[PDB]
Amino acid sequence: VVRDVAIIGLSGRYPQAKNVDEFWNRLKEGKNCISEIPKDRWDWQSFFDEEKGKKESMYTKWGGFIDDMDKFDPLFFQISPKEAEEMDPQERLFLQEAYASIEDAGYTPTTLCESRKVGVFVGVMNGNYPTGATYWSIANRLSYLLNFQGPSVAVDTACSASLTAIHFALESLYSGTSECAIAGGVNLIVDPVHYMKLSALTMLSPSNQCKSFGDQADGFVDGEGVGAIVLKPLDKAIADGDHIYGVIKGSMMNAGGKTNGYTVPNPQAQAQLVADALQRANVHARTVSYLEAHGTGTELGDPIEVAGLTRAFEKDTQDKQFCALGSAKSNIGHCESAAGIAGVTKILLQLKHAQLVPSLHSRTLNPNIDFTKTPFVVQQELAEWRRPIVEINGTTNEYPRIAGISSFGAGGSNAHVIIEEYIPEEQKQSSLKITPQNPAIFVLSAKNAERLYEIVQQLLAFIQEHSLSDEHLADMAYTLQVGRVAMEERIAVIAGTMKELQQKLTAYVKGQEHIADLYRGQVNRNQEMLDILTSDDELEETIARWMERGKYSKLLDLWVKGLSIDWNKLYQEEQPGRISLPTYPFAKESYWTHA
Amino acid sequence: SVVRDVAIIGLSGRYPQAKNVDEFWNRLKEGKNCISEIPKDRWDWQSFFDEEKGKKESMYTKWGGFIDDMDKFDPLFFQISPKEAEEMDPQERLFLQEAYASIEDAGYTPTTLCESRKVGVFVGVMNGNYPTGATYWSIANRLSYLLNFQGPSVAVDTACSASLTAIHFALESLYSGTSECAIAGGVNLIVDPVHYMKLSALTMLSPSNQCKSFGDQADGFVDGEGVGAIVLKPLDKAIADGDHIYGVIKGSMMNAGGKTNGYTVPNPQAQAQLVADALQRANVHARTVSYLEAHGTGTELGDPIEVAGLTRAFEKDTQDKQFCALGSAKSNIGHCESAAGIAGVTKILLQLKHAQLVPSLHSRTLNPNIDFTKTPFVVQQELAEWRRPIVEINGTTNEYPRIAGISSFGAGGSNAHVIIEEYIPEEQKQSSLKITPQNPAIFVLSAKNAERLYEIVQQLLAFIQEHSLSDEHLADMAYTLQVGRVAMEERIAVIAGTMKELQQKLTAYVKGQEHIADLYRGQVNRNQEMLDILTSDDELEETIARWMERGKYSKLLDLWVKGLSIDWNKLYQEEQPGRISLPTYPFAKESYWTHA
Repeated sequence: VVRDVAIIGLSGRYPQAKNVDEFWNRLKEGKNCISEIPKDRWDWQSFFDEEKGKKESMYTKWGGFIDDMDKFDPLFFQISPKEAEEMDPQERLFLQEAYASIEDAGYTPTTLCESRKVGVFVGVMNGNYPTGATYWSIANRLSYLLNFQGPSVAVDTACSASLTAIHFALESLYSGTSECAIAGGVNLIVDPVHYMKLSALTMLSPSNQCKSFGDQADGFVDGEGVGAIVLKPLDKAIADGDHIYGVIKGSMMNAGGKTNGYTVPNPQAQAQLVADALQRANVHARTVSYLEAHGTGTELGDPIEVAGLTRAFEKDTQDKQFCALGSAKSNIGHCESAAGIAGVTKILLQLKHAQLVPSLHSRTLNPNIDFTKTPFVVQQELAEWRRPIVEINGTTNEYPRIAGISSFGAGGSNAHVIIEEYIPEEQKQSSLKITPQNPAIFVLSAKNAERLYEIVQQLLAFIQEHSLSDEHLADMAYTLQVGRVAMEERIAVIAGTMKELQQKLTAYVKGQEHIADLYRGQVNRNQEMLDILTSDDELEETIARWMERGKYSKLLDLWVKGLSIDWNKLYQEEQPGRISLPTYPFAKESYWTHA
Repeated sequence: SVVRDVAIIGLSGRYPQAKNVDEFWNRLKEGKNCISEIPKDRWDWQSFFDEEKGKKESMYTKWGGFIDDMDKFDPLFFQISPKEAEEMDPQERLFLQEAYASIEDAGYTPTTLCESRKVGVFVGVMNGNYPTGATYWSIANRLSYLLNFQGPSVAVDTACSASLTAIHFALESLYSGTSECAIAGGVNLIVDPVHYMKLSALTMLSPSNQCKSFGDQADGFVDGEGVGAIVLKPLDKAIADGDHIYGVIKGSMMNAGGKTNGYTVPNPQAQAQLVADALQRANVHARTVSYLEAHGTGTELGDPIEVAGLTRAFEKDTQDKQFCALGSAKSNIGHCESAAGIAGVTKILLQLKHAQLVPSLHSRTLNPNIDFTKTPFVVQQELAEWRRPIVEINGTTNEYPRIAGISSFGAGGSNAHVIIEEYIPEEQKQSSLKITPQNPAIFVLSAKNAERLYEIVQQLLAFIQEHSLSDEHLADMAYTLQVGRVAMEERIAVIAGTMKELQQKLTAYVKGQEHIADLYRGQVNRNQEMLDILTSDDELEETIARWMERGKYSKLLDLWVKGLSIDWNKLYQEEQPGRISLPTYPFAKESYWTHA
């Protein structure tokens, strides 16, 4: 039966946004990330022809392109350089983003699920790499390297592949086939044929603007993207103390069927799909305050889109101009398979910051659409997200910030998902208060010294722009203790306040060779030493005694050498909460194949 | 929702040296090897042929399972321009044709398949080497669009288990209520030498022409082509509708191997857990299983791990040995990858229908590394009737139906399993629809043009011959041809009270006979305004009802042949006949290809 499913992790790469934070900054500023075709992909002048519909040519020079496309760190995953050269960049990027999402969740593959029943569902539709289309490997490699014994399937459903993958993951969680799932999508542009095919049958706009729900709409703009989320039942997530971005209440998907031409959308199917999604989620349409439409900026698509949603909403309520409307495609373009995950990321960011971002190019609305006759009001300027107050069935009540996203493929496949915010219960005992009398333990590890240096710099910045304070010390320590893999190069710090942590990390960044309560070491040099020290049960008794009695200094002195420690026993009573911190700074090396 | 029985009501597929299921059964029964040389229309093998194994930009093989009429299509049937069909992937074309054939075999038409039109489509595919790019979603989206299916339409890529995973997803959708019917299947085609070059580079393909499953000297598998589909539907509803059921699916499960001592290395523990969970869901005791369609790729590493995993799974429940059969169709048709699961399902269904176990080729010399005496399985070697196992589960003798299972494992670690059980009809054979000269049947055949109708007549005559159909099948045949076939332009009808009379009249039609008793010809293209004026009157409806009830079949056919639309359901006021399998539409064969 249907039940609440929680989102506990998030990560993605989008045009002019190497992470979610930069993506939020771009959305907040109303920035257009559409740019020219980079020269490293191919030269556009040779293939550029203004005539529309011509074969073996394109009439566009813009698109959403992500930086560091061919960058990988194979040694992290124990992969030879030649293999990585033969691997599809989509597989590499999805692997990195999935690892980053698991890190953001405050979880490691060993502790993600003891049963190891973790599902993997990736949506992808383009395989233009010169070594052939191998979609299954994208998920199989992730399941193999991280040792996931659950479902690992790649889904191809056109522009709604990611959303359909999320739906399948939800179904697997409901059926008990899995306890956790990695759901996401990826879309990369690596061959001019990608643009040639689209230009031949004329869906791409000639300009650099995907004018969603605007006048003069003449198609969408291609873009690249990749992202993933970690799904988990709400009750279990609440018990574990992990942070929840949002809650998924329902999902549905169908096909348009027979229309007046292949690829022509069907409003009736969309209306039925949205109605069924609300039915499953048990959500009244009047309570929805935002809606992430497909919004490809197509003359034909947009009116049909709005009409379908209008009918679905009119099935329940007759009010008008009470819901918002927008799309991230106006910012980052149409990334196809990753469009659904990008919209989900936008919704989660809006919920976190409780704000509605502008929708570009909607200043002049489509004359063919009469929004006054519709519940929707296209967002135009940054505004705080109010909780809707409604009069459902003669009873006033304040409802949480609810949102929905609809993704529709070119082949008629359609999907929809309902997302609701999480309202934590007022349980803030804060018995884990960090003070100089109860100093915290901060541990950072990396494969080599350079990666650790970048980790330190990234953490310092993250503290700066997020304005973290002393109340986050316990959460930070717990996340860095039982949320990060313990690697070769290792260091630790003891701090009773945030400013002290700032000072010591800053000293480490500079060429300071001795710092108070700071330790350095490596595990490669210590195998037999760790073996002899671990041979004794005195090790276990000693570590327990020297944790309980307050001997943190020596505990770190040994942990840095290579000693393995279960930090859970350090918190006998209650448990801190995981939070989001910068992920591992994967090395950037160029690997490519010759056609 | 909760697990429940799901029935199979349709089947169709194309396999090497087998254009349909009947020829596939004939090949399996004869113990035939369908592996042959590479056809010259695909590419020349001598240029790329190098004996050295693992060499780049070359292959060390010249054999594979190839299906005939690969580039043949009938676009005008589906209202498709020739250029579009040229641009369409052959996998999409073949899957579309096979899905239509399966729906026809079910005794169903797209209009009447489901009134709600919630029909799911799940296709497993992993190779997209066509020169126009890999477009997998279109394979299912085109089928949903042409036939107007408003349910899920998704393409699945899970390596060698894509078809089985698609079947699992369709079952889950049926359980959740997202759909009432589903088209599940897979397809795998070889159209580019890169397909063989990649496999030869990392050395999985055997150099010989034999996929020696569970045999000595095993050194890999042999590539093959295949395509097939099935129609799924809840058992209770299918029983109510009277449709024929090939078998019943009790459970399905799928997982991944995880971390092993190398990428693509199988994990026995994951396979054992998968099989155990599948039996758990199906509520089937392992001792009751009498057949098992293993993956059986004929690999030195794979086979012992395969047998060990199944051995552990079975030992979880029972400790008996040498009581279950074992085999694979890959020894016959090779390893078709995405279509391997559907091919094995088809083999199991055919075995259940004919209640026989077919030989497993190249298993005469068993693998020395495997001690089958320590295992429940006994590899089948010769054709034998399928006994119902009599077992002593928990101190109670009972005779159980013929149960079977099939396991498909991908190269990336993905695994799948399905349990199939036979259907035992209840003894309800009132036969109140007996066909006699006093109650003659109505036989109607329609086609786009005259040639297709001619081939339909010939195919039906043959089908009667080799299946030895008799008078007791007349009602089922008439019902299937009435409410199971689309009513097309070229149309004819016949009135017959016995099978021999039908044979005589159809044979006369085949020959150049211009007048035959109780035989009518006509077309619908010439009759639009005539049908409009005749249908303008409610006298039409009253008249057709009167002239059905009162026995005026001759005039009813005289008008039906012209273009009149008739609902044959009212012709059977009491009870309802049962649908059966009859030859499908003979799609025209025209060559369409693209230039790279």
